[PDB]
Amino acid sequence: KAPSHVPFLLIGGGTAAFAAARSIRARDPGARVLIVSEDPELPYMRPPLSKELWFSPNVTKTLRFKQWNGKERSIYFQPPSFYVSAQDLPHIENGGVAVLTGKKVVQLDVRDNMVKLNDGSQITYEKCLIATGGTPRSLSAIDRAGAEVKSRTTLFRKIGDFRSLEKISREVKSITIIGGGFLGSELACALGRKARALGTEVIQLFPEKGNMGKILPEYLSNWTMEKVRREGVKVMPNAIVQSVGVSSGKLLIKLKDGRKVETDHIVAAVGLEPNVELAKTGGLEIDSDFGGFRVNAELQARSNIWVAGDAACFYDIKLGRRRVEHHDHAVVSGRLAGENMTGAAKPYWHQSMFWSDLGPDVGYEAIGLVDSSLPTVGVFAYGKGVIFYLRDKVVVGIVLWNIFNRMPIARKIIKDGEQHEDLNEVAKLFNIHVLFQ
Ligand SMILES: Cc1cc2nc3c(=O)[nH]c(=O)nc-3n(C[C@H](O)[C@H](O)[C@H](O)COP(=O)(O)OP(=O)(O)OC[C@H]3O[C@@H](n4cnc5c(N)ncnc54)[C@H](O)[C@@H]3O)c2cc1C
Ligand SMILES: Cc1cc(N)c2cccc(F)c2n1
Repeated sequence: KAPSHVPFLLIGGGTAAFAAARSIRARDPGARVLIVSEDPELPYMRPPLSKELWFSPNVTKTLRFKQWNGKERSIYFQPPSFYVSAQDLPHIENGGVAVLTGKKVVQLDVRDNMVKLNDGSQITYEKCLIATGGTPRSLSAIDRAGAEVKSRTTLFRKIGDFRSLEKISREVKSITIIGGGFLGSELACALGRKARALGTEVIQLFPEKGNMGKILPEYLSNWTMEKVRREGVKVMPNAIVQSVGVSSGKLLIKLKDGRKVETDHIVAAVGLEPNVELAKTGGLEIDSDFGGFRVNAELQARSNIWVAGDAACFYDIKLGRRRVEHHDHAVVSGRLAGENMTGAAKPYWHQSMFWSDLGPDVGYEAIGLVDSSLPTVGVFAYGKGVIFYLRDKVVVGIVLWNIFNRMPIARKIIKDGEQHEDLNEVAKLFNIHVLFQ
């Protein structure tokens, strides 16, 4: 199936790879692009897997969802008709984009511009993108628990995880989410909606004082925790898991503070590990501070190799070295890498945003360096507001709380890098007419 040579080779079949393929085809008409994906699915977007796909009846099979406005669409970036087969990729007139599903790149040879797949086949390339993303982390307490505890613990990232968990929500009476970040909180609201209708139980526990405490200031994290609780979720903050075992057919979670939680299924949402296995054979540098492949401002690692998406630790000329795990960042960085694979030599400049919805009622957007450890200034009108994240009297990140269609304004504030004497006047740019943390 796989051709022996391809001009553009993209490793990984996710958001960053698809955005690069589209970018290569737009900037280089007639380009021949091969995506190698270890997953069996064609490229698809992940945000709906914890949101819109849960707020729909045949959705598990169709994988179509209604945006909050009402317009329906598919989770796949393009229908299969958009792609061509890998075998025919060298011969089709005006080229195309092919995906080799079910195949993993296991070896990378930078000197000879060659990769080896898990089935032994070898592919040479002229330009290559590493877009391998990451794999969910698991808790040490779950790893040492046993095969039964591990078989009843879900690490949520893929279409298969959505389907297996959606079925579980219709079979068991109690599901426990471990993790207070974006993913855990969105799954809590999603599973909580399903549980109100079926009369089941949803628990969310995490070590922080409130949901997304590592990201939002304490007061807003606490407000968010109460919103999640009003969705029918039992939220247990300040919870550190000591051990997990099976007791009377149920899962028993023992916390360090002495509390105990009985449940039927566990969903672990405790972060991501960048997929950097190819750095060994490839001789590529990994970043010990942020993880991931270390690349420069143009997302380049070596002469004919770029890295994009969750796996790329890059140099932001304005904000410094970073690694970002956002859907839009994978789109922006994948697109940029694609342009640089066709001669652009452009640095990461356009700042990608992220968003989170805890239902169709609570939503927030964000841009830049967003970290609750940074000094923050929040101007609210509760209901809505804007939180500025500061570094040396300069706004380096913004969180928009239930304020939409104003991300271009936030993007400009980060870019301009002004020293603002009155942030209440800057908040007026977001139609907000003050808390510190
Ligand atoms: C459930 C969920 C909800 C999310 N919601 C949001 C949201 O609301 N807002 C937001 O901003 N972000 C959200 N994100 C984050 C966003 O989805 C990620 O930032 C984005 O998917 C990263 O794209 P990527 O291309 O870098 O990696 P991935 O999408 O992970 O793609 C990597 C692909 O490469 C494959 N691969 C890995 N190694 C190899 C190899 N050696 N050979 C072949 N293939 C390989 C992997 O199997 C995977 O198929 C969400 C993520 C998840 C999981
Ligand atoms: C930056 C970001 C924002 C989200 N809303 C999100 C939701 C689920 C899983 C994730 F990894 C997420 N990451």
